[PDB]
Amino acid sequence: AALLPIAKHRESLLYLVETNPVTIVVGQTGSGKSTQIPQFLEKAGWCADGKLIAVTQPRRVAAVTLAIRVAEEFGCEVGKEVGYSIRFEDATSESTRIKYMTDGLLIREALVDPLLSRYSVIMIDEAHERSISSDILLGLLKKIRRKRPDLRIIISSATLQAEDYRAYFEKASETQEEDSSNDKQKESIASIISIEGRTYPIDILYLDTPTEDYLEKAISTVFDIHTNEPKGDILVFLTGRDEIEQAVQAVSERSASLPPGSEALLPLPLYSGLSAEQQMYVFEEAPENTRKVIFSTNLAEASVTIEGIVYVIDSGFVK
RNA sequence: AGCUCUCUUUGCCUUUUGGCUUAGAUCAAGUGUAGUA
Repeated sequence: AALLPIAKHRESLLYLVETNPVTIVVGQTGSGKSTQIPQFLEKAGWCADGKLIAVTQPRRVAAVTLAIRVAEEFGCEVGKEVGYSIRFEDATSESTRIKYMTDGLLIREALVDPLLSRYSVIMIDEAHERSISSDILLGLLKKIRRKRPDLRIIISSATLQAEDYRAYFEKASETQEEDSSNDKQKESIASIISIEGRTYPIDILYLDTPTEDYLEKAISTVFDIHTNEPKGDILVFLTGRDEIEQAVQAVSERSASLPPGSEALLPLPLYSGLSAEQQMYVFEEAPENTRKVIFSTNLAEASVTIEGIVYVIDSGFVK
């Protein structure tokens, strides 16, 4: 946990969240923002007054997995110190301080608490995913922050459009223009803090011509990169369930015709409505003299992180 | 060198195709999905 770049800038983000009303953090998923920032604010002592910290997530399985991960890292049980709430599932308690909430459920709790007086800082992680409820939380937190400046707001930005986020925090309102008569300096209500990540160098390869049928060149790319390059788990991002079904059937039929004595290929699908067995098959690592070829839809992006993956083929289409 | 029973081979066909014409004429077919939880 100490090797994450979020630990090196912990004092800077603590200062910016204690001083500025809103601070926008820029960093990609995997640098430890969502895993350590609630831990950093808890260790700073933002829950000593019985006040809570909340993390507003767009995805549900991602919320559950990050809840159990941070509960394991913190050494605490789920729901008694670090808890979560997804739709019709509220693992929370009075002693719980760190909250991983569905943003839609914080709409439904904004039907309960008007000023959000039960929470100290509200943060929107991976805000460029841009759910509807995240944006309407942004609007209502802007209104409440005009109404109550005591609470704090953190926004996690993937890239430069945080500046546009920054734009959303200079145009506050129009009633303040009547009171804008003094020559005081415009205080930095919104600030930006840099926490980078760490990724290995990745080679990008394109095509000289536009592809004809991305399924057939996807599987032919899979078999060519299996034959040529050394061991590494091949992953492809396809679009929809019938496409992954056709891909796994095609790679199974071609692996039936592969010459013996080489590395075998294990076809694996990744969907949203998977059962426990094949999902665990994807999660468990490749056997001896076997290379996993995993065809995935939009789960391996941010929702569920799979490890030991070297190759990735982009179909260029998302539903 | 018989008579019974058993088995094999030979014989047997024993439920063993009951008219006609322009082969009498004509003959494609419901739907199969599933970014995200």
